[PDB]
Amino acid sequence: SGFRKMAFPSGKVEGCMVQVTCGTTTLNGLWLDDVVYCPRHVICTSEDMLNPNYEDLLIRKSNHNFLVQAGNVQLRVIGHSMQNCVLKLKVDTANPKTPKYKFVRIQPGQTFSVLACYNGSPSGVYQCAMRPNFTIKGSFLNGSCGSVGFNIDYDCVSFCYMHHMELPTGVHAGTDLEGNFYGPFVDRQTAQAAGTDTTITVNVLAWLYAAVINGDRWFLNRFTTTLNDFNLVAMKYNYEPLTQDHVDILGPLSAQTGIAVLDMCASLKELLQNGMNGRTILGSALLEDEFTPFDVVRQCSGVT
Amino acid sequence: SGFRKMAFPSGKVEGCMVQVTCGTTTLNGLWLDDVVYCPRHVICTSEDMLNPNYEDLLIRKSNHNFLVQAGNVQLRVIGHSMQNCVLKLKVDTANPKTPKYKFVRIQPGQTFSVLACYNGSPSGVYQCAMRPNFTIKGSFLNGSCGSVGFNIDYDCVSFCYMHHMELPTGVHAGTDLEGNFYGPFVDRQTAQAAGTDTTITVNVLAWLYAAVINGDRWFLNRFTTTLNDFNLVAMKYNYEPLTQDHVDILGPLSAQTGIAVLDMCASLKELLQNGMNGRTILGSALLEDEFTPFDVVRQCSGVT
Ligand SMILES: O[C@@H](Cc1cccc(Cl)c1)Cn1cncn1
Ligand SMILES: O[C@@H](Cc1cccc(Cl)c1)Cn1cncn1
Repeated sequence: SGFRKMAFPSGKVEGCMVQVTCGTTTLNGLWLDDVVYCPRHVICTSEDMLNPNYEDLLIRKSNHNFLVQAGNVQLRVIGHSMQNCVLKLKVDTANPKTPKYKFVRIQPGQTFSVLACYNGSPSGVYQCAMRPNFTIKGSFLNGSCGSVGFNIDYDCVSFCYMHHMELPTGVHAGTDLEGNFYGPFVDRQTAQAAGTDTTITVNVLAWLYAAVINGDRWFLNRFTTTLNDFNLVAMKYNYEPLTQDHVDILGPLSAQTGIAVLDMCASLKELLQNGMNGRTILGSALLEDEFTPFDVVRQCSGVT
Repeated sequence: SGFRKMAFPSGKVEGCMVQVTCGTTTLNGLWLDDVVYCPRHVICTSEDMLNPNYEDLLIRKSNHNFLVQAGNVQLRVIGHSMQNCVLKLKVDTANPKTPKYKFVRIQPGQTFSVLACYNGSPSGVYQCAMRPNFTIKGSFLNGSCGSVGFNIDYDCVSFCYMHHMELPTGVHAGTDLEGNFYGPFVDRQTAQAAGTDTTITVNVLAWLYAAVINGDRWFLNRFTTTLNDFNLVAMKYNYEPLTQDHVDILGPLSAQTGIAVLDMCASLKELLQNGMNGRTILGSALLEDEFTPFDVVRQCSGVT
């Protein structure tokens, strides 16, 4: 029992972190097989970041200008190429610590672990969700660029995020491992609008199921609702509309607890309309949306 | 910017996890050098756990009864001994993945990362505090015994906790790596009183400093207080009394923000007496006490 905001064990990812320096700029790179992936803005100076012409800036760079160090070991760069907003530096040595891995583009509302790094050195690991507006609310300081987000399925690391930028609002933006930004963001020092965000309804319901499993039941009521009625309330409170696909994904939790998904929706409707009345759920005084139904099942069954 | 409940990178600890089986019971062990540490209750059956005579149960066990497996590798046990509530199984092979490490007994109110494991396999990592009453509010299911808590200082892992038990209240209890329980707990299936818990005042103030650093400032007011006056409020609200030693540890945060410790205490006094008024601080709707002043500085400066 007990329910915590748990990150995946980061060991397999720590083994891939390297420091990449180009000119005056140092950030983090991900060394998988004989390729090092890093944000393309490693080739910029401060004057370049207003509106960088990345193609022109990269043309002034040669393989020997990219300094890649994996702690002690210096990697020899034998090729470089830009793919979207990432650079791929081919090195002459395959990383001996390369785990089984995939590159995946996660959907908004999905969660992942971030291994925050500085100068190629891991500093901490935390779990977070990709917001519906494609930002993440992380903990990143200057130098954290190139830190990655990931999930693990037994022995396979699915890398889903590489950190690029902090928006003037303090929220974070980055790309998949092919260098495509999540959301409308561009890698420029420019004020950029993040869309209107919403609360991830399916995750809040998954979390209410985790609360019932772990003994927090005070919010359960004698009511039920419909998808239509619940969605009117979700609309008023800036929650994502609930679909049958979300109800379907909650099936295992519904079956385990015996609480029909629409009955949990009526508990969620009452919490939205009434608040928590100074009480808590799993140590939180607000409705938590950073646990997916999969995260709840995984944690409640002890998956390794 | 951004502030998250961050755990240490778990890689160095994942390399030490093993599975230990004795009879019908399997739990986790920590393999450091040529010794495997695990909870002594690995030698019990369900009938034994009401009031185990550990000395007698261990006398029926030989080195060959302790099955230690590090994933694929089977360790040969050449010695066994009980120290307090832990067993030390001497093995014939030093763990090649043994990091630089120390065994430390942490103080109540200090924080650490837990690597939750099942059958010797890491499942997740989360940060938590040792409550003032020596319990931890973790996420542990049956089979998680032997999972450890730790901190890292550059390349040194200080192991501070080994998980043993879940109390009937759903809170968790364990020992230091010498097998001494934190708190009054015994390793028996018996209802056991945890002391009255309090909120870790110094940590809440550290967290209010992290909030000001990261842009959440709404709670700052035009007031100040004294240690005596603040401690009357801390008393009413079951907060730990604040001492000059706590004010001293907050010195760096006070210097960085320019907010005198007693002025932050007046903000904390007003939040205790008035609540949050439906607002949040660093994404929380309650006063967070799981970040020490050291954790706040480390996170706000990007220490690796
Ligand atoms: O925002 C980053 C620098 C930068 C500026 C503008 C655009 C880009 Cl792609 C990068 C630094 N940073 C990342 N997390 C916290 N700080
Ligand atoms: O409580 C543990 C079993 C047990 C019972 C009684 C005493 C002891 Cl020392 C061990 C199982 N467990 C640990 N975390 C979650 N579940």
